[PDB]
Amino acid sequence: LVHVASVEKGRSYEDFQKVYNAIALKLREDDEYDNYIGYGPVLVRLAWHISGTWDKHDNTGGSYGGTYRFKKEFNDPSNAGLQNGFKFLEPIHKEFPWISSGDLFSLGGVTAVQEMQGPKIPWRCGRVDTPEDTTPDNGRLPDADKDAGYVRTFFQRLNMNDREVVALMGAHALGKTHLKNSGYEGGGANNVFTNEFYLNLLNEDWKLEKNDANNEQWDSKSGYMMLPTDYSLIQDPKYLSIVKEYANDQDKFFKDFSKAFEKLLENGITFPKDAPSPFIFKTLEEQGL
Ligand code: HEM
Ligand SMILES: Nc1cccc[n+]1CCO
Ligand SMILES: Nc1cccc[n+]1CCO
Repeated sequence: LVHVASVEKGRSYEDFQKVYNAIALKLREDDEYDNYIGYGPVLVRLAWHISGTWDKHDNTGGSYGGTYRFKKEFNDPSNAGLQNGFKFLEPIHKEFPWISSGDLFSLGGVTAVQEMQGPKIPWRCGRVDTPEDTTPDNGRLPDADKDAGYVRTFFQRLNMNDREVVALMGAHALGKTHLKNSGYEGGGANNVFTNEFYLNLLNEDWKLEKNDANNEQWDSKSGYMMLPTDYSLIQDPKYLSIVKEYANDQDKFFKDFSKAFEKLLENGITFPKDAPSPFIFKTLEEQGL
C-alpha cells in the first residue's frame, strides 16, 4: 500500500507559513483552555494519535489520509479529549480550505511544539485525504497500564527504536491527564517544551497510588504524576540510560525529539525525489508577530 505525497496545488513554503501563523496566533489567543494550559499540548497529542495508528507491516493507518475526521477514529476511546484539538483547528481549516486534513493535523503538532519553545521540527506537505473506508480500526494506540516490554514491542510497529521511544515520550512534560478522558488524574500544567519529564522521572520521590478511577499511577508530593508506562522508562535499564542522557543534555534531547517526531508524522508516506525539501517554519517570535 503506497501513499505518495502530492503537494497541494500551487502551494509553497509561504502558504504553509501562513497556516502555521494562524495556528500560532490562535494558540496565543485561546489562552484559557484547560485551566490556562492552552491548546499546545492537546495539539501535540492529536498529531501523535493521527500518526500512531500506523502499521509498518501493511502501511495502514498513519497521518497521510486524514482519517481522524471520520467517526470511527474520532470516537476511538483512545482519542477521548482530542475533539478539543479538532475544534480548535476547524476555523483554521475554514480559512485555508486547501490544506489536507493530515497536513493540518500534523502541522498543528509542529506549530504547538515550536510555539511552546521546543525545537524546530522540519515538516513536509502533501498528505492527501483518503476515503472513510481507509480509516483504521480502534485499538492501535497504546495502553498506559503496562511495563517497558509492552512499550518496546508496541513501538516496533511504528518502526521506533529505544532512543526514539524515549525521546518521543519526553512530550509527556506537556499538559496533563484528565480522569474523564483516560482514567488518569493529573494536576499538571506545563505548556513549555523542556526536558523536565526526564528530570522529574529521576529526581522526584514517586509513590504508586490508586486514583479515583481505580487505576494505578505514580505520584509525587510536588504534585507530579507519571503513567505506569512513563515510569517503565526508569525500570528498564536500557531506557534508563537514555532517560539519564536526556536529563543531562537539553540540546541532545531537542535534536533527537525533532527527528523522531518528524519521522512519526511522516511514517507511511512516500516522498517523490522531486518533492520540496522539508520546511522549517519561523515562530511568531522570530517573525516579530
Ligand atoms: C506508551 C506511549 C504513550 C501512552 C501510553 C500515552 C498515554 C497518554 C495518556 C493516558 C494521556 C492523557 C490523556 C487525557 O487524559 O487527556 C496522554 C497525554 C498526552 N500525551 Fe501521551 N502517551 C504515549 C505517548 C505519547 C507520545 C509519543 C506523544 C507525543 C510525542 C504523547 C503526547 C501527549 C501529550 C502532549 C499529552 C497531554 C495532552 C493534554 O494535555 O491534553 N504521548 N498520553
Ligand atoms: N512494571 C510494570 C508492571 C506492570 C504494569 C506496569 N508497569 C510499569 C510501571 O508501573
Ligand atoms: N506523565 C504525563 C503524561 C502525559 C501528560 C502529562 N504527564 C505529566 C507530566 O510529566
